[PDB]
Amino acid sequence: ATNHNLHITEKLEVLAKAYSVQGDKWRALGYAKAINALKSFHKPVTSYQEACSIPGIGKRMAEKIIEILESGHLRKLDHISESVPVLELFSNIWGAGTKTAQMWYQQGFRSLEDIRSQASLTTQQAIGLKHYSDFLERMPREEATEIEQTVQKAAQAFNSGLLCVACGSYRRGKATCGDVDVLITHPDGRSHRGIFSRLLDSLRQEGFLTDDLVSQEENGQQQKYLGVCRLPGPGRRHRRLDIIVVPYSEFACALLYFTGSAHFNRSMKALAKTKGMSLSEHALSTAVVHGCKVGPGRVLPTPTEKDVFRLLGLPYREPAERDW
DNA sequence: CGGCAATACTG
DNA sequence: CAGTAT
DNA sequence: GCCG
Ligand SMILES: Cc1cn([C@H]2CC[C@@H](COP(=O)(O)OP(=O)(O)OP(=O)(O)O)O2)c(=O)[nH]c1=O
Ligand SMILES: [Mg+2]
Ligand code: NA
Ligand code: NA
Ligand code: NA
Ligand code: NA
Repeated sequence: ATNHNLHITEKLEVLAKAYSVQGDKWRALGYAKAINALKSFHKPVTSYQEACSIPGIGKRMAEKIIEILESGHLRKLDHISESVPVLELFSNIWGAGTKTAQMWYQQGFRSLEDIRSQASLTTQQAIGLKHYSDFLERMPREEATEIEQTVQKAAQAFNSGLLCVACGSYRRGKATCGDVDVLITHPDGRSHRGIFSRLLDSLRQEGFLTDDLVSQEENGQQQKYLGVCRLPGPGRRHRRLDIIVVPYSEFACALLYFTGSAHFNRSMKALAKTKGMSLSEHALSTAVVHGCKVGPGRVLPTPTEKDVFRLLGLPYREPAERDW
């Protein structure tokens, strides 16, 4: 798939990112969908009218697209606040979002050294800060493989029947991965229970897990672990690792969800909603139960990812095609 | 105009 | 709840 | 930002 509009999307993304770090999330979501619509266009966009014929692109977006197309630049970029580069730096710290970045900025901080020496940091943020560079670079697929295998071997050592699947960008076939997303379950529908505690303690013992970010181990029904790992050996960097354990009945929906992409997911969930259904990482179900939240819908059994697509009347897409 | 995915921890 | 995260 |  060749993005015939790279010259466009490249500029649009700078703006999209600017709105994002400033907290203007809905406006930023709009650009993202516009940007993906452009990447998927069969040819390079050649006119305002044609740009408008594309869903996700309105008059405002079309103006910018044509300006970039015809001038090779977007003047709006020259007007982005000088605070944006700083807000981006701060929000690049895992555990710190736009609100925290803003707070730090207002306090006068402008560099990571400022944050290290004077900023108030949450436990997660302190970990995000010390591993800033490690976490910012995307690791080579080869390393993600090693990480995934490390987790699989440690788990299967407890039960060879356990299925361990690297999801996220690794599953979508990317060449580099921002982190490693591992999903675990068991066909018998019960042997997944209790694996969390044993897996984490096992990986901690061998020194693989170096820090925890999100992990409620007081909960035996715990399904997610967000932490930090590091392969043994010389020169290995620290990497983000997410581990999810789910009962077999939720395997298809968990696999679908954690494979993503994030945009592919919210788009698919939105489609589900229009068909009177609701899609979570747990299951596809009938429309959730005046005009208010209450009870979950009835679950629609889905043994495989294909089943989810089928019940949604959507053509099936391999993981590599959910790159959105 | 209001909605924009559905959900899971932390403190 | 506010914030951040998947 | 866009859509309905
Ligand atoms: C953050 C986020 C994530 N997801 C899903 C779908 C993706 C997986 C993994 O997320 P990740 O950030 O690793 O992304 P990933 O695709 O693995 O890309 P990286 O290489 O990790 O950045 O979770 C989502 O539905 N909504 C979200 O807001
Ligand atoms: Mg990932
Ligand atoms: Na359109
Ligand atoms: Na962050
Ligand atoms: Na992840
Ligand atoms: Na947080």
